[PDB]
Amino acid sequence: SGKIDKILIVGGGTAGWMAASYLGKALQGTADITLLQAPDIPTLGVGEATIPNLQTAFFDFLGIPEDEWMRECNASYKVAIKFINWRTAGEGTSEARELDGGPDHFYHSFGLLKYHEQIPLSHYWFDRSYRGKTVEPFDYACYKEPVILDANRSPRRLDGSKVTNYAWHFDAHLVADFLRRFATEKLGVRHVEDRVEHVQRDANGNIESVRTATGRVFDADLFVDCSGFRGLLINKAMEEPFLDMSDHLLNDSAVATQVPHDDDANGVEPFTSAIAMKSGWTWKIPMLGRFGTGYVYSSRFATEDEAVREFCEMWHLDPETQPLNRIRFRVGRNRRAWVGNCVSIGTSSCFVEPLESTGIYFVYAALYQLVKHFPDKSLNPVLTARFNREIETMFDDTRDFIQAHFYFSPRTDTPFWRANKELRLADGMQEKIDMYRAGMAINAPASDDYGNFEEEFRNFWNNSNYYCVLAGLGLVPDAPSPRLAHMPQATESVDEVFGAVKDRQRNLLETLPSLHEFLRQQH
Amino acid sequence: SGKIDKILIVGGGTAGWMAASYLGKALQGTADITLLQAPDIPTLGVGEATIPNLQTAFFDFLGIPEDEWMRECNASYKVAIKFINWRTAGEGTSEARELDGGPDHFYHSFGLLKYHEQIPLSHYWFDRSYRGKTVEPFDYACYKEPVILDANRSPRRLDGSKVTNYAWHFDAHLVADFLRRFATEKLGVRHVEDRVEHVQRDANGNIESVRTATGRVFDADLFVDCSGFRGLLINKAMEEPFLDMSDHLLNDSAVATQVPHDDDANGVEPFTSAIAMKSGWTWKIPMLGRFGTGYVYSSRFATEDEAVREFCEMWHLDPETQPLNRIRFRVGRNRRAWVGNCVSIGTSSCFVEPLESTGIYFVYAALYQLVKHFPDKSLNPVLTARFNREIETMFDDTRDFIQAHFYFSPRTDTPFWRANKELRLADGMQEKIDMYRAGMAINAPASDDYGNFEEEFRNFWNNSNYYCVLAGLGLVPDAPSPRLAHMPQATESVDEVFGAVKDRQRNLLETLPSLHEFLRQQHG
Repeated sequence: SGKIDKILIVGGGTAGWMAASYLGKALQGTADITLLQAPDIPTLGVGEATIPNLQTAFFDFLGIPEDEWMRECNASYKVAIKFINWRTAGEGTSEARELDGGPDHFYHSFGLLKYHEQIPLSHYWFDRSYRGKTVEPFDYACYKEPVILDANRSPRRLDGSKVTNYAWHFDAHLVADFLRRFATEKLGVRHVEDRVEHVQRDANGNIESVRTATGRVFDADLFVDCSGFRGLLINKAMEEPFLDMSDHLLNDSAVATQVPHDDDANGVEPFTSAIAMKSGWTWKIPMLGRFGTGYVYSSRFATEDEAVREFCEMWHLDPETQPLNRIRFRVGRNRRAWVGNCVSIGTSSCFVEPLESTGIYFVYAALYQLVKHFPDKSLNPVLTARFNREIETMFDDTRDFIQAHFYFSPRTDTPFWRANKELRLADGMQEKIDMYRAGMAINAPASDDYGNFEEEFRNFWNNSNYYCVLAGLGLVPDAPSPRLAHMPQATESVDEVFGAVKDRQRNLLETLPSLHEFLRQQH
Repeated sequence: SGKIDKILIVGGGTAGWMAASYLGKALQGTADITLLQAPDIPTLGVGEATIPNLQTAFFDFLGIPEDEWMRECNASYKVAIKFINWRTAGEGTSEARELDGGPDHFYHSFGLLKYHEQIPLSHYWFDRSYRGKTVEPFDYACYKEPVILDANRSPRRLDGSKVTNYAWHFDAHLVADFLRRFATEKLGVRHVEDRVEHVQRDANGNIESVRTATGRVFDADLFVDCSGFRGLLINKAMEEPFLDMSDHLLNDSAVATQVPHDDDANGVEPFTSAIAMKSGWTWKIPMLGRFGTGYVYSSRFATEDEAVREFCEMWHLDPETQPLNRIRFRVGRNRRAWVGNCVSIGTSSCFVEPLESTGIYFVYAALYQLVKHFPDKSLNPVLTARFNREIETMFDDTRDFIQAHFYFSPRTDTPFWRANKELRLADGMQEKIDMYRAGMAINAPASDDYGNFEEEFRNFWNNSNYYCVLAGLGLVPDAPSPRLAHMPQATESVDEVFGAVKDRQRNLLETLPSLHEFLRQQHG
């Protein structure tokens, strides 16, 4: 026993330096931290989309202002994820097809859903919809974001004031470098360039040390595995098994690239695009002067060649000369994230396709859970088990949520879209759906007011999130919430709360600058 | 599948009238409600202890201000529960024995546990206690309440401002009366005084109608059972099994009464007392000029007569002339609270000894869940199942918390106390205990700031509650939270926090009027 004196982080990508920075800040001056990383074959900056608490739960914790890291990571703004062509049949194209008089898209934005007499606006929307009182989509009726996003507006006025919740788009490599400099320079984290040659464990199954290719042996009390999909420590050394989640998620591959973009001519979209394809979907992450894009697909329904072709044709790129990143993912999670004195953080722990921008979130959320369940040398088993429970539900809930994007799509045009309907939802997901169909809110927020992590983490996917995606795809309740028939005054008075959103939509549309205009001035 | 048009409440006591008022307010003008109440012999006003959200979740929902109901119900103020003699051997006495150079008591109050650098003050306390940097009890070090309660101070100044969180003490019969007037006179709930003699069910097994002794028949779309331990609808008619849980709680009985009290000479205690006995514990609920008291015991360890003797002797009452209520109750909950078109609310649904003042809470908490999961005539199975799940965890968590009060008592002097140690905690409770011993908080509040029910129902028993009774009884972590050894700046500044509470204790002690003092005014 005695406190943890030394920590060794293995792996130096985004997760590695995020861990180095978070732990370095949390245990400042009370633990010696070293990170081991060797040169990997370089990849293109295909983009990363994020969520609001990246600032409040991560950069704020580090004491780094939004403007400080944005400027050095050449970041752009994200207000939502625009889902394109998830309800219509056809080829993989960047242009939205037509559906019921308008483009086939729906937004899942960050804006929150206001209550009315203790009930989510979603329920009132559906009540009117079901009774043929409105035909307006859920997102446009309940959020002000869609209208201003259709016009590529900025989430901030030129004077800097914020009008909507938003997150970021950026090249992950730049953030990693920014953090590497911050950790080594400001937090005293020791960076060592070496390749793991051997991991020495003891009779208790814990890691004693790791010997590198140069012969240096690194011993520590706690080992953090940020080696990525390889899982050098957690899977390879500790032999912890990985749980393949292919019975819920068919997508396991990707071919991506970065495309130059003239922002002066076309402007910049304040949102991540999730473009439905024939055997998966494609992301478009707008940055400054370019956009990252990647086709996430299922190797079971498309060969790598076919994916490359579909992806390149969609963007009018030459398959033979376009610099491409061909990736095969390890989808799922370890049976246990933390075993013995080895904690896995990042993709070494778990991974799911970036359909809902959880990649970086999974890292700082887990780091928050590690510090909260921080052990000493006795390694109390309870801290470890509880940590694993939080990680396990964090992932499985996201897994379920994501599967629902595919399971509930109305498309039947390709073998892929049809196969998704043939998979089964996890029992916990089916219950949420049962609830949704019964007119109940799903994990409704206690308040309609991203500032407190514990609260966010505990209620990550809430009623708003589920309605955006579910209603967006077309899945709606079997009937209105029975409680509304007993609230005539409330259903009469909503007309003015739906009116407030319309006014906000109109006023923001006519007063906000374009995202490009705002970026152009800030620069 | 029209909406619910008619609702029949069976049972007209505290739960019955709370259901009538809550439902009448929630469905006002969209449902006809009738309450069927049988005239039987009332009990003595033995007193009810409550929790803060009684006002925010129930009375505020009805639109009834705190002053309006507590004046008409002659209620007093509660700031905490004072646990007396749970750590020392001896007979059942109203007086604290001595332990470690001090009286054997500790408080579990409503006050909030301050966070420090994102960590509950409780953790810093134990860190120092574990290192011999202090010898002060958890409650006195982390709360301002303990000292001003030792002096019977009012939770609010004469000008009326609140200096502490608090709940109420009152005679349940009076509140039920108040709620009956409200429901019948202002909400249109029809009161029928009659006795149930026959309940007819349909082919689906749902309740078709209930016929009374006078031959009247009532029908409805939804039947709420508020008949108490009898479970006339849910258990008898619907045949839903009641799940006894004496494998977690040994107490199944009580001898109770109301004792006159000289407030002018003794003042009024702003707390409920839970006095450990030889085969149970005794509550003391101070009201105006009297205090309700009752001895909760286990029939397998003490005879009814042994209990009345023990109870009377501690309060110096005469067994032969003191009016006494002798009760035998079922401890546990129905396998399902809501079945078909029958919803059980109150003790018809579940019951656990009043050691943590959850009786009335179980009623409005359940009524809140009922309205949230309110159905239409199709009775969507999903709404019923979810409701049932909320009630079941609402109850099981409390059952567990309460069992902990007995399980972790150091006493070994009687068969009763030794017997509690041989029972087993439920897996969930065992996990919580493991967490606690590891220095972890348990269901820590997402914030250190009772106004938002949904949030409270989820985090009902939080870290401060567990520490108050667990540490109060003497169960503390195996070692300080591992994280504190990595927060020298935090464990340095924390002392400021402790000094701040010691300051507040000081001021409030010097400037607060006695509760009696404030009470006289609240009425005159």
